[PDB]
Amino acid sequence: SSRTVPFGDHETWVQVTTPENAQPHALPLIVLHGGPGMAHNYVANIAALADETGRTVIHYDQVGCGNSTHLPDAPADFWTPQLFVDEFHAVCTALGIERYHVLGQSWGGMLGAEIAVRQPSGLVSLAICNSPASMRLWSEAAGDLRAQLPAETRAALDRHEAAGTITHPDYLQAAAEFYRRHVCRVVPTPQDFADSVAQMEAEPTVYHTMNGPNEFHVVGTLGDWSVIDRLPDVTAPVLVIAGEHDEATPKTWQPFVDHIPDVRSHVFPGTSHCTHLEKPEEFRAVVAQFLHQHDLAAD
Ligand SMILES: [Mg+2]
Repeated sequence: SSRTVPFGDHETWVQVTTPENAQPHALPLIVLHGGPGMAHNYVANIAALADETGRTVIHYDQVGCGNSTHLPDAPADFWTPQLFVDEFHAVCTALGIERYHVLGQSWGGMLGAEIAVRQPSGLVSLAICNSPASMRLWSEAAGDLRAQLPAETRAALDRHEAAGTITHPDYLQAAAEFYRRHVCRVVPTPQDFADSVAQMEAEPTVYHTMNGPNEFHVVGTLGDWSVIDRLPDVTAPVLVIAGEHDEATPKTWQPFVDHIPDVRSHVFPGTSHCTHLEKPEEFRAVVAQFLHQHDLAAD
């Protein structure tokens, strides 16, 4: 079931998946999508956790994308981590959720960290899935992964970027290969992922503004982003998930494991950025162990 909830003057669309056999003290899980502006669709399958673990799972579309209010006329400086933090708490309040687990994927994990560093009273645990701790590290990682590509594929990327011919078929092929190795290794791209991308391309305000149109580097308003100096303030337990071949390489998420006081990590072999799509059952099994551990602690 689904509805909109108020966030200021806007409407945030939420979806609630209830478990078939609700377990005692299994606290609700709020799933944060990435992009930004990608909508919930690509992380829809994480709702399987409701039946698998006996808890309620909540998805929503962050304001400005998907099924929520579109604001193409907002000034560019409207779109900030603080806005989405405020929205998050507005969703929890309207649904009457006091104590909760958060799982965020890509930008969703960045947003998860922004939520956590602020020490909200209701946060029981956070799962950061496939996320960098700074854009600086994210960019360094892109260069490292390009250095690891076959020489032919790297040459096409380097050569066409240098010339500006970034719609040449060689570049398009080489960029798609990078995507298939490091973003989503399932071919064809899962329809849930395609659906996120389609809605974003139809109305790309949030994604274009915050991430930007550049294939490999963030040139949008997130270009300078970092949460590293606030990570010592996280009081919630944190699980850091990444893929073996993730564009979120180990150096990108190292600050989370180095600076968050209560933290552990899990790296999935044979997966990349969209682990939840590439090995859905394995991904959810690891998440389920973490959620359960902290259900018990909260109780
Ligand atoms: Mg404008």
